[PDB]
Amino acid sequence: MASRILLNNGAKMPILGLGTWKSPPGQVTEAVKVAIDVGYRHIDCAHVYQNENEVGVAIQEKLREQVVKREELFIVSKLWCTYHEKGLVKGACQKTLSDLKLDYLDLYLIHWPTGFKPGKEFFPLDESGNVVPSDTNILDTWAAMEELVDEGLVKAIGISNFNHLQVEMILNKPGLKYKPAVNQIECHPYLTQEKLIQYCQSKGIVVTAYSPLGSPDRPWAKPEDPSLLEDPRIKAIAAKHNKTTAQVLIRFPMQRNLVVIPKSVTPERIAENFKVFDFELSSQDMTTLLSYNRNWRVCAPLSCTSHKDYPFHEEF
Ligand SMILES: NC(=O)c1ccc[n+]([C@@H]2O[C@H](COP(=O)([O-])OP(=O)(O)OC[C@H]3O[C@@H](n4cnc5c(N)ncnc54)[C@H](OP(=O)(O)O)[C@@H]3O)[C@@H](O)[C@H]2O)c1
Ligand SMILES: NC(=O)[C@@H]1C[C@]2(NC(=O)NC2=O)c2cc(F)ccc2O1
Ligand SMILES: [Cl-]
Repeated sequence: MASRILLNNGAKMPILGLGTWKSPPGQVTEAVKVAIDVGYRHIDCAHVYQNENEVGVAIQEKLREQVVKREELFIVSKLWCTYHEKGLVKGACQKTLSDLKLDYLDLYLIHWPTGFKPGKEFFPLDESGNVVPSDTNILDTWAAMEELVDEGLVKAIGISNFNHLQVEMILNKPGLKYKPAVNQIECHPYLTQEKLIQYCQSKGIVVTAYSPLGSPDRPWAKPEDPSLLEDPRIKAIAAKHNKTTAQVLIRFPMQRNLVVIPKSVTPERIAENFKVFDFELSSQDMTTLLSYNRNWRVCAPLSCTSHKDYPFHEEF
């Protein structure tokens, strides 16, 4: 396996990065420091996570320390839904850059296809709990993203949580200047995404798998929910390979030509999750893991399900 995948902007992206959603601000600086020390070169960030300043402290220290060069890092962040307004995109990007202590991002993603009313609240609601949309056409948001490339703020742009008709709309945008480099979507053995991934790869868009361990720390977890990490069938595949179940869950998307971004704030697990470049799942193992699909989707925000661009009503 190569450690990096070539994007349609000509840059190479590490196929393993560190996720940072839910990483507490008093733990994420150490987590990212440890991650860089143990070989991670890709960090997945977002303004909505409320921890970019602390991620940035870690990145900056490792750069200052000359543990790594900036060109060796691949830092990803995202444009939140309340900033889809072509006069807010640049400022949102710049705030992320300032917090991360960077002068460019390697990749900046539209976090969701759904624009929300601008303001202080990340999920502005009406009195019945429905998110308040913005009217901004996503094609217009895409044009705003393209400007960020042309201004030097970001090396690549992409999308997240876009369904295939939404990807297609971007690809069919009149006057499209830059194709999306990446679509970042939920993907794991219970939500295998075969249809959406084949579509994206056919267009040359790299897919990043989020929540690859099934997000056991998701705030809405229930004790009765499915558990990838506890699935005896996955544990058996892991045992056959002398690996952990997490290592199998990370290697799985890698062998589908995906990028994968497991989150941890536990130093031992950070180091564990990186030890996935020295074994191979067989094709039979891969097909077996794929067979576990159930369309079990953990990120599906109820408040957004009436938004006209909500992505998950479409089959894929
Ligand atoms: N684009 C989007 O809309 C979107 C949505 C969701 C996620 N994401 C991105 O994808 C990242 C990963 O997804 P996620 O955070 O939802 O969940 P995840 O990576 O599937 O799971 C994280 C959980 O697994 C635990 N864990 C990590 N390694 C483990 C191991 N070796 N053994 C046992 N447990 C382990 C972590 O615990 P500890 O931290 O306590 O070690 C944490 O509770 C996010 O952090 C974010 O960067 C993006
Ligand atoms: N419910 C959902 O699906 C999303 C998931 C999500 N996680 C993530 O990384 N991107 C998201 O948008 C998230 C993150 C937040 F900081 C706050 C809410 C939130 O909800
Ligand atoms: Cl964001």
